[PDB]
Order: sequence, then C-alpha cells, then structure tokens
Amino acid sequence: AGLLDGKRILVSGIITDSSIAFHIARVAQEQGAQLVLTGFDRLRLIQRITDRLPAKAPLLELDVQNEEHLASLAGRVTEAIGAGNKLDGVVHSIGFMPQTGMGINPFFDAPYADVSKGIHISAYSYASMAKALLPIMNPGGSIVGMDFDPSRAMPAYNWMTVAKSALESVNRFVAREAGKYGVRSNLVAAGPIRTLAMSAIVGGALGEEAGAQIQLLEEGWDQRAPIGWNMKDATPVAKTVCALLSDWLPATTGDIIYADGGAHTQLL
Amino acid sequence: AGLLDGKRILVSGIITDSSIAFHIARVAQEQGAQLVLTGFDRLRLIQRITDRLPAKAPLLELDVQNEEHLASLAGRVTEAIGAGNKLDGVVHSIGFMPQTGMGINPFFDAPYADVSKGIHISAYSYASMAKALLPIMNPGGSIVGMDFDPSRAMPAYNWMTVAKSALESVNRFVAREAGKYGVRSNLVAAGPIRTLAMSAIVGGALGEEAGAQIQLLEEGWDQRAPIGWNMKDATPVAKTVCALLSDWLPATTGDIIYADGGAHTQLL
Amino acid sequence: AGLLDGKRILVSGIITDSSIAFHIARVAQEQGAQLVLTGFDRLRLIQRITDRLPAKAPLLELDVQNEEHLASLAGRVTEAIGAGNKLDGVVHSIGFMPQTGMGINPFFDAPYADVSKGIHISAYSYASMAKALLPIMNPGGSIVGMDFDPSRAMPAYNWMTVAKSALESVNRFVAREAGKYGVRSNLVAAGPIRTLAMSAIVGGALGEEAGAQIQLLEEGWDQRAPIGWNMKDATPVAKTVCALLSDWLPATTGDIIYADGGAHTQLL
Amino acid sequence: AGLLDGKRILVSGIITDSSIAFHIARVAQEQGAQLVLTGFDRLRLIQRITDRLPAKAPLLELDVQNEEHLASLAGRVTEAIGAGNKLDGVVHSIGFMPQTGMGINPFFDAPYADVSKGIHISAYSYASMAKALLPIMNPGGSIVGMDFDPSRAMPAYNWMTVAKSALESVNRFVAREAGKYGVRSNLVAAGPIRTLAMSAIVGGALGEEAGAQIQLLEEGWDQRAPIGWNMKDATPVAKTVCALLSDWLPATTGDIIYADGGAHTQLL
Ligand SMILES: NC(=O)c1ccc[n+]([C@@H]2O[C@H](COP(=O)([O-])OP(=O)(O)OC[C@H]3O[C@@H](n4cnc5c(N)ncnc54)[C@H](O)[C@@H]3O)[C@@H](O)[C@H]2O)c1
Ligand SMILES: NC(=O)c1ccc[n+]([C@@H]2O[C@H](COP(=O)([O-])OP(=O)(O)OC[C@H]3O[C@@H](n4cnc5c(N)ncnc54)[C@H](O)[C@@H]3O)[C@@H](O)[C@H]2O)c1
Ligand SMILES: NC(=O)c1ccc[n+]([C@@H]2O[C@H](COP(=O)([O-])OP(=O)(O)OC[C@H]3O[C@@H](n4cnc5c(N)ncnc54)[C@H](O)[C@@H]3O)[C@@H](O)[C@H]2O)c1
Ligand SMILES: NC(=O)c1ccc[n+]([C@@H]2O[C@H](COP(=O)([O-])OP(=O)(O)OC[C@H]3O[C@@H](n4cnc5c(N)ncnc54)[C@H](O)[C@@H]3O)[C@@H](O)[C@H]2O)c1
Ligand SMILES: Cc1cc(N)n(Cc2nnc(Nc3ccn(Cc4c(F)cccc4Cl)n3)s2)n1
Ligand SMILES: Cc1cc(N)n(Cc2nnc(Nc3ccn(Cc4c(F)cccc4Cl)n3)s2)n1
Ligand SMILES: Cc1cc(N)n(Cc2nnc(Nc3ccn(Cc4c(F)cccc4Cl)n3)s2)n1
Ligand SMILES: Cc1cc(N)n(Cc2nnc(Nc3ccn(Cc4c(F)cccc4Cl)n3)s2)n1
Repeated sequence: AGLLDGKRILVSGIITDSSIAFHIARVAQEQGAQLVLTGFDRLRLIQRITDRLPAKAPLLELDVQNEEHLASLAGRVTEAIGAGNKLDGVVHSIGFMPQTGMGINPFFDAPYADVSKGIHISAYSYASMAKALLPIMNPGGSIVGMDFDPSRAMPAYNWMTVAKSALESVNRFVAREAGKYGVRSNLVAAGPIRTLAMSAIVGGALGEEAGAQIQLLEEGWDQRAPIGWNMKDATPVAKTVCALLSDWLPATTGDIIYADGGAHTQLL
Repeated sequence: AGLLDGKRILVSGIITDSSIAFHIARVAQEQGAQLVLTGFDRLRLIQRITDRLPAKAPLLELDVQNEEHLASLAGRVTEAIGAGNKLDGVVHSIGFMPQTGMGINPFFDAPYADVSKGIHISAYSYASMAKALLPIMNPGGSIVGMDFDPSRAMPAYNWMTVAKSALESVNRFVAREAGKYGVRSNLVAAGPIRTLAMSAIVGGALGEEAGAQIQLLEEGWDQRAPIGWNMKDATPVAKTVCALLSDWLPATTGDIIYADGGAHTQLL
Repeated sequence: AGLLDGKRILVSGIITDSSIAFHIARVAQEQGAQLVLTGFDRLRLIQRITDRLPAKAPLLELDVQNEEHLASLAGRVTEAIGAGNKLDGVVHSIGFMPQTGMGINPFFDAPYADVSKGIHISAYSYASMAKALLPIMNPGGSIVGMDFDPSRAMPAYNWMTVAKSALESVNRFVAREAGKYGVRSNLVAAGPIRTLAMSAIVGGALGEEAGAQIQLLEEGWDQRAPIGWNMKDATPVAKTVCALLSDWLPATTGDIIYADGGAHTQLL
Repeated sequence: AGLLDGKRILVSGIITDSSIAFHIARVAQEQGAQLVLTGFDRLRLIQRITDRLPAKAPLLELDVQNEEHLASLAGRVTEAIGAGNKLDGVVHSIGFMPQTGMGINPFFDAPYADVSKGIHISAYSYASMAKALLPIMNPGGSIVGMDFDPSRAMPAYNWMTVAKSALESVNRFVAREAGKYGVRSNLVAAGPIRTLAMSAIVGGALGEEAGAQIQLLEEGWDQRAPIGWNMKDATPVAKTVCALLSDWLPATTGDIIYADGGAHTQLL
C-alpha cells in the first residue's frame, strides 16, 4: 500500500500550487494519508488551490501569530478528524521574513520589529504548533519543519538565515518535548525551490542583481550536488518530508535531513 | 507492495543473527527485496545464519582486503541475479578494528599495522565496494554504509572512531563517483547495538572496567535520546537503511542519517 | 610590551566583578589596551565596579534596545577617545533571557514577547553594535562576542540556546560587513561561568531544580574537558577574547573559538 | 616582550623556504622562542634552509614512519635543549599523500598501500609524535598540527582530504592524553598556501586541468573569505600556530582554529 496509508496528517503552509506544502500534501495524499490543512489570511484563495489536490481535505484558519488560533487549534482539528482520533503527522511549512530583513536591503538596516516578526513566524511558531498539536498526536507520530541550511552565511538571505539558525535550535528542544509523547521532531533542509516568490526575484522583481544572485546560488547548488539540483522540482523535497512522516525513520529526532542533491557535502 | 518491492539489493556483513546486516537483510526481504548476500570467511558457518532469514538469497564470499574477491565481485553478482540484471542497492555493513586500537589498550599503544588493517576494512573498503559494484548498479540506486558518530572523541572506541571519521570522508567522495551513475551514497550513523563484539565486552572479555564503560555509554545514550535507545533492538537501524535504499530519500547523497534515538542532538 | 599595547578597545557588559566583561577589561588593561566601557541601567553600580579595574576608563550608557543610545554611540565614543582616534576592538559581552525562557519554566510556556526581548539583547544587538561602531573602527580591528555552544539542546538554557544559535548566524553576517572595513568578527564560546544569574550562594536568577541541573552540567563539563573546567575562573575566557582582539589570529573571521576546556570535542 | 618569550618549541616539517613550518619557525623565533627542528630524508638540504632562519636551532632527523627515530626522539631533544629542560610546544607540520591518492588519478584507483602510507604520515604520526614528546613536555604546553578543512569533499585532494578527516579525529584523542600532562592539542586549518608543490601544480606539472582546479579553488577561497585570502602569504597561518603555542588560548584543546580568511563560514 501507500507509505502513509491510514495516517492522519496536518499540513500547514499552502498559499499557491508552487508552495512546498502543496507538493507535500499531494505526495502524502498519493501515499494514502488523510490530511487536515491549515491556511493563513487568503482562505478563499487557499481553498481554490487545495481543491486541485488529489483528494478532499478540511481547511482550517491558522495565523501562528494569533494566540486564539493556536489555543483553539487542537479543538478544531479533533472536530475535523472526528472525536477519538489523533494526528500521526504535523507538517510546518511556514516561513516569512520582511523585505527589510531578506533581499536587497543592507543587513544592518533591518529594524528589529521586522526581524522579530520573521523569527516569530519562521522559528518560534515551530514550538507554538508543537505545543498546540502534541496533546492530539499519537505515539510514533512525526512533526516535520522546513529548513534552508544556515550553517554558512550567504548573500540576500540575511535575517531569514538567522531565523533558520534559530529554527534548527527550536527543533532540538521541540524533540525533547515530543519524545514525552513518542513523537519525533525533524527538519528537511531543502535546496532552493522555484516558488512564485523565487520566480519573481529571478525575473527581476527586486532588480537585476538580486535575480543574478539567485541564479548564481542555483547554478552552484546543481554543480556541487553529486546527483544535481532541479529548483523547478519540489517532488524530491515532498518525498523526503513523507519519509520522515512514515515509520521508516523511527530512530531520528531533533535532526536535519538534507534534501539538497547532496550539495552541502561538497565544497566545489 | 513493500518499501523495496522489485529491488535487487546486495547486503554485506552478516556473521551472526545479531549483526546489523542480518536485520537489514530481514527488513529488506520483508519489504519485497531480492537479495545477494556477501560473507567474509566462514561461508558454511554464515549460510546457517542466513538460512534463518524470511527468504532464500545467494551467499557470495567477499574479503574486502582480497583484490581477487573485489575484481570478480561484479561478475559473481551478475551470475547470481541473472545476466541483463543490475543492483538497485548495496549495503556495506563491514567493520573491524583490532583490540590494540579499540578497547582497554591505551590510544598511543596501537601499532600502525593494526590501525591500517582496521582503516582498510572499516573505511577504504566502502570505496572498494563502490568501485566494484557501481558498474552493475542501476540509475536511482543507493549505496548505504554503517557509521558510529566520530565527531567527538569517546573512551574505548579510540581508533575505530578515527576509522569512522575516515569512512565519513570516503562516503562524500564515493557520492561524487556514484552521482555519475545516478546512484546515491549515504551512511546510517547508528547508536550502540548489542552485536558480537559489544556483547563480548559487556560480558567481561576485556575485564570489569571495560564492560562498565559500555554499559555507562548505553545508559547515557538512552538518557540523551528524546525517544530513547534500545541497544538490544537493531530494527530502527535496519528500517533507516531501507528508507535510504528506497526512493523516498531521492535528493540525499554524500550524507549521514542518524538512527540514534536523537542522542547526538542532545548534550544532556 | 603587552599583547594589546596601544589598542583602543570598547568593552560592554560589566555589571559585577564576576562579569566575563570585567575580566576581559582587566586582562586587556594588563596587556596595554586603552578602554572605553559601556554599561546598562545600574550605571552607579557599574562605575563603582569599573573603579576596581587596574586603570581608569570612560563609562558610557548603552541600552542596546534603545535606538537613540545606538545612534549617539559612535559620537560619544569618539568624544571619549579623542577626535581623530578610532577603535581597534569591540567586545560584545551582552546577554539576557527572561526567566520564562531560561530555567525550570516549560519550553512551550515562554511567551514570544519574552523570547523576542532575549533574542534582541542576546543576538540582534551584536549586529546593532557592529553597525554603530564599524564606522569608527580601524583596519585590522576586531569585534568579539560571547557565545554558549547551542549546537546540541540541553536542560535549563532553553531559549537562551535558541538566542545563541541566532547569535552564531548574526556573527557570520557581521563578518561580511566588517570585512569591508578590514575588521574581523568572531565569537568566544565559553564553558559555564558563575556570573550574576548563574550565582548559587549570593544573588542569581538560578534556584531550586534549575540549580541542581547546573551543578550536573558543571561536573559534566570538567569531566569532558581534557584540561578541565573551572566555572569559578573567567581568566581563560578573558585571555581568549584578548587573543582575538590581538593581531595573532589575523585570518579568522565569522568564526567561533571555544574556550571550554575542550568539552565540546568529547562525548564522554 | 615576544609572544613565545622563553618558550622551548619543537618544529617539524621544514623541507623548503616555502614550507608552512619555515614560516612557523621564523615567526616563533621572532617572538622569542628557542626552537629544536626536525627534518626528514634530505637533512643536509634542510640545514641549508634553516640556516636562513633569524636564529640558530638544532636540527634532528625524524622519519615519523621509523620506529627507532620516535623511540630515541625525546632522548635526542633533551640532549639538544639541555638536561632538566622540557618542551613548552610541539609543531606537527608533516603531510604526505602519493600521487595515486591526490591529484589527477581517479579516487577509486588509489591502491590501499599508498593511502595507508599517506594516512600514516599525515594522521597517525600526530599521535606517534605526541606519544614520544608528551613525557618531555611541561604543564601549560601546546601541540599544534596542520589541517586542510575536510568536512566537505573537493576535487583533486581525494585521499589527502580522507587523511585530514582522520587527523581531526586523532587530534581529539591526542587532547585526551595531553590533558593528563596539562598540555593542549589543536589543529590549525589553513586555506591553500603556495608552497613549491602548489606552485608546480598551478604551473602545469600534472597538466592544465589540474592547474585550473587549484586556481579556481584559490579564487573561490579569496571570494568567500570576508577578509580575503592570499595563498602567497603564510604569515597569517604562522601567526595562528604561534597564538596556539602561546598562553593566550589556554582553555582550547582537541579543537580546530581556522586560519582561512573566514572562507569556511561563507557559502558564497
Ligand atoms: N523556496 C525555497 O527555496 C525554500 C528552501 C528551503 C526552505 N524553504 C522553507 O519552506 C517553507 C515554505 O515556504 P515556500 O517556499 O513553500 O513558500 P510559501 O510562500 O508558499 O510558504 C510559506 C507559507 O508561510 C505562510 N505564513 C506566513 N506567515 C504566516 C502566519 N503568520 N501564520 C501562518 N502561516 C503563515 C504563508 O501563508 C505560506 O503559505 C518556509 O519555511 C521556507 O522558509 C523554502
Ligand atoms: N554495533 C554497534 O554498536 C555499531 C554502531 C554503529 C555502527 N556499527 C557498524 O556497523 C557495521 C556492522 O557491525 P555490527 O555491529 O553489525 O557487527 P558484526 O560483528 O556483526 O559485523 C561486522 C562484519 O564485518 C565483517 N568483516 C570484517 N572484516 C571483513 C573483511 N576483511 N572482509 C569482509 N567482511 C569483513 C564481519 O564478517 C562481520 O560480518 C560495522 O561497520 C560497524 O562498525 C556498529
Ligand atoms: N556565564 C556563562 O556561563 C556564559 C557562558 C557562555 C557565554 N556567556 C555570555 O557571556 C556574556 C556575558 O554574560 P556574563 O555571563 O558575564 O553575565 P552578566 O550578567 O554579568 O553580563 C550580561 C550583561 O548584559 C547586560 N545587558 C542586559 N541587557 C542589556 C541591554 N538591554 N543593553 C545592554 N546591556 C544589557 C547586563 O547589564 C550585563 O552587564 C553574555 O552574552 C552571556 O550570554 C556566559
Ligand atoms: N599548502 C597547503 O595548501 C596546505 C593547506 C593546509 C594544510 N597544509 C598542511 O600543512 C603541513 C605542511 O605542509 P606544506 O604545505 O608546508 O608542505 P611541505 O612539503 O613543505 O611540508 C610537508 C612536510 O612533511 C614532511 N614529511 C613527509 N613525510 C615524512 C616522514 N615520513 N617523516 C617526517 N616528515 C615527513 C616533509 O619532509 C615536509 O617537510 C602538512 O600537514 C600539509 O598537509 C598545507
Ligand atoms: C529559505 C526561504 C527561501 C524562500 N523563498 N523562503 C520563503 C520566504 N519567506 N519570506 C520571504 N521574504 C522575502 C523578502 C524578500 N524576498 C525575495 C527573496 C530574496 F530577496 C532573496 C532570496 C529569495 C527570495 Cl524569495 N522574500 S521569502 N524561505
Ligand atoms: C562501532 C562498532 C561497534 C561494533 N561492534 N563494531 C564492529 C567492530 N569491529 N571491530 C571491532 N573490534 C573490537 C576490539 C574490541 N572490541 C570490543 C569493543 C571495545 F573494546 C570498545 C568499545 C566497543 C567495543 Cl564493541 N571490538 S568491534 N564497530
Ligand atoms: C549562557 C548564559 C549564562 C548566563 N549567565 N548568561 C547571561 C544571562 N542573561 N540572562 C539570563 N537570565 C536568566 C533567567 C534565569 N537564569 C538563571 C539560569 C537558569 F535558570 C538556567 C541556566 C542558567 C542560568 Cl544562568 N538566567 S542568564 N548567558
Ligand atoms: C592539504 C595539503 C595541500 C598540500 N600541498 N599538502 C601537502 C602535500 N602532501 N602530499 C602531497 N602530495 C601530492 C600528490 C599530488 N600533489 C599535487 C597536488 C594535487 F594533485 C592536488 C592538490 C594540491 C596539490 Cl599540491 N601533491 S601535497 N597538503
């Protein structure tokens, strides 16, 4: 049967059909999973997109910055999957950093209010989500988050790299808490993916240099990667999240699995 | 419709039914894989152990230190799986370090001839095996090897830790070579497993202190592991090797997946 | 004759004579450096403590959360060292995490407002300080910050570990900026030291079950440390900051130097 | 006075006036150290080179592969520095990998006899040297070895990268032993240095493709390094070894100090 056959999985972070979460949800559904989806702000738009998934799935509003949304989350999920049922998987595919903190603006010019908003959404919310959903998770369960290797500095990513460094630390502590429930907590450090936003930067939305920068990053990534890297294909990343959601990585927690073509293991 | 259905996989390193390779072979077979097994010396003695696996599998002699064994290996594998057939997976579960380099003997007292024998078997042979089998491997294939996290020094493991540090480097270069074939190369860094040598030291073979050191390591490993660690259970390790042998980790190469209960991510 | 002879160095973070910055200031002064000191809140207590240093040094108010304090900082430093003079070194020995995010309070119960305050002071302010002081720094100069190894999760440190993970990332980006000035940026990852909040008999934000855990950390640190760890001696840490402030580590930037007795390199 | 004033230091690995050890020996002597030098094979030539150092220093024969040379080493050093005197420092600047294991030959084609020779000289000998000299070292002493970051694979370096991975592991264990003597053990991970052999490759000794590979590595290194990288200047590397030989890094052992311009901390 499917790799996630009979598993109830919550998938957050679908905004467009280019979203890494859209591919995670598609592959999970193809693999037998029953999903609950969470969306933020543009809920009629998210619903129009989630309608294109292989199967029907409840859509729940979740702004990770809203305390009431988090407090009611477990209650709202239980109502959607049915009383007496628990989640076997949670996918955090949420990330945000204002333009002041990521892009063409100098590193020193990012106001802390902006950096703090980005760290809240990109790092702290991994713990928020785990706090809310662990009480309605089954033993053997899995929490997966999305990472972009922050171990070395790079142009443009700036405070998003700082936020991913914090996310990596948050994951290690979430694992400590999750373990009390028999639940694993891990990250998928993916190589660059051509989402709508990335296609817009490459296209010059923020100028020729920011575009050239992303194309240069992508070129070197495919070059270093012993098996190559196709930024236009999120399926290898989606498959890796599903591997972690499955029972096939049962002794891995507080960790990072690199779905990057093996680029991080090569210098040149 | 198991995880490795229709896959032809070579599994090296079975000596007892406690061997990590025995559990890898058992889980792979349970998951629909057609296996070729390689054994070191015994063969007749090894065959009686492989006979206890869920299904029949050809047993081939392979001493990684013997040049003729490696030269003839691909030819012998092809004969066993049938002309026109190729391997989809290779499992290197081979390791050895003489008592002089691993145990109660001081680190400075290990003669280089002994360290060299251990490095040959435990590290260099990962490249030797890849060299021999990559020409008879299919695109999308996977080479998996066994590691014991050498990133920090520890008592007793001494030169076996040094050998694993070399193994980790070898795997990153093997990935470069394997990529030319569409093949991934990765290591499963396992927590301590009660195999032949481990059960011997615990049992008192190198005295009361040495046995006590291993029991203390194991206690602390389970303590650190947010999901715990059972050194008497190789199934979580075997399942992880199968995840890497599958098509569910398609963008991971030259890497290390930690099947250690998440112990390496926790300080205390 | 001294290691920092003729060097003008700014030292932040003195509150008591137990403060790592007090020892950095003392060793730097012993080594020929001319200092400018920055203090926060209790500027009367700070002045009396700084009066105990081997030599006189101007004391300037600096709350890293106050925008005006940062905007006026370079101007105020220049006034103290004399027009036409620039800093050769900058020491960031600033850290803070509320009791909700560091201690016995559950990890999930730390409100983001508290975590954000801690990340602002402990991580973001390293960039804030570099932004303010780099325009008044000389080529060959050095920015040093204080880190506590966050690569593995641990009890009690909780969100302070998350903040140090962010600090490490901030340092790599600050190095990029500093390099444009011929200035190096590095962190000193110290072993635990009994400073104001760490205090067990007189003062301290550490009490009851948390105090028990920090005692287990202490003993563990010294056991792991091949050269031992004295939590009551900040001199080895102070000497390491001075090594980075000197011209003896001229090719090291965006890095971490561990003054921890070597504990981080040992498993057991 | 000098950074190594009154310190008795053994310096190995001088073969040409371009050798990293020649610069280490020159800077150490400039900084007040009294040295003992060890040379291999071409001792009349080594003497001619070492005659160009700022001060006279005894030259001792030491082939790290010769057991008698190691057994007699401490005795021979004591005779040179005078009875009752001990070394305060030891510099291991020894490295070798045959052309089959480093260069233009395929990674899989390196015979183990060649790899074993290279690992013996480049990694194992760090432990051999420490075994021999620790009994004649003073508390507070320092053992320093030379490294080239092997954490990521790269073209051409092949089995030398594998040997450096082993060296890094050896260092962590040597630290455990050294600590019993109050002696620190660390490695200096240097960026590429234009030694005679490097100038020969760049110049086309192993063909145009190999030259271009080295030139490309060096170009990328200077690019990533926030403070740049001059492969033609060994002084920043020599100064870093001296910082470790001094009393200014007293809490650092079993570690790696990167004298690489900060390159290893930057992706691009
Ligand atoms: N695209 C890449 O190259 C890449 C690489 C590695 C990791 N990632 C990470 O993958 C994740 C998904 O990003 P993506 O590339 O699919 O882009 P995306 O824009 O499709 O996804 C990010 C999601 O975060 C959601 N979000 C933002 N603020 C929120 C809030 N307050 N509450 C709830 N949801 C909120 C958005 O609605 C969106 O659905 C992010 O964590 C991102 O950092 C992306
Ligand atoms: N047991 C643990 O705690 C642990 C932890 C991490 C990694 N590992 C690694 O897992 C692997 C398997 O070891 P194990 O623990 O299952 O024990 P094991 O004793 O059952 O297996 C090691 C195997 O190596 C084989 N071997 C030795 N020399 C050989 C040679 N010259 N040619 C061919 N084969 C040779 C032996 O025949 C044996 O089957 C090793 O690489 C080991 O280092 C073990
Ligand atoms: N003590 C340890 O075990 C240890 C270990 C590793 C790193 N460190 C780090 O060393 C540094 C120095 O801390 P310490 O241990 O000497 O203790 P400390 O309490 O004496 O020093 C922390 C300093 O931060 C200052 N500070 C707090 N909020 C501030 C603000 N808003 N603006 C400006 N200054 C502010 C305080 O006034 C104080 O001087 C910190 O960054 C700490 O995280 C400490
Ligand atoms: N040049 C670089 O790009 C670079 C970068 C990082 C590290 N390193 C390392 O720095 C060290 C110094 O090498 P270098 O580049 O200055 O070149 P080098 O050739 O001048 O020095 C290497 C030394 O090893 C000695 N040696 C070889 N076999 C020996 C044996 N059996 N016994 C004793 N000595 C022996 C040689 O005589 C020579 O003095 C080596 O460890 C090298 O790996 C070099
Ligand atoms: C790790 C990662 C990668 C991506 N795309 N995400 C999701 C995002 N979350 N917040 C973002 N905000 C911003 C501010 C500016 N940009 C555009 C831009 C850039 F300037 C430089 C590089 C890439 C991009 Cl897309 N995106 S992007 N997370
Ligand atoms: C990482 C790992 C674990 C196991 N079982 N292997 C396979 C081996 N290959 N050669 C070995 N040789 C020897 C010599 C002595 N011992 C026993 C011992 C010890 F003294 C100290 C620590 C642990 C052990 Cl098991 N094992 S163990 N590799
Ligand atoms: C890495 C480090 C060490 C120290 N002293 N600092 C500076 C600080 N800044 N704010 C702090 N605030 C707090 C809240 C509670 N405590 C006490 C406590 C604990 F409960 C558990 C562990 C350690 C400690 Cl110290 N300190 S500590 N940074
Ligand atoms: C880490 C490091 C760098 C250097 N030069 N050393 C010292 C050496 N020890 N043995 C060496 N042997 C060999 C075999 C072939 N080459 C030439 C060559 C190459 F093919 C590829 C790259 C660089 C060079 Cl120089 N050097 S070089 N250690």
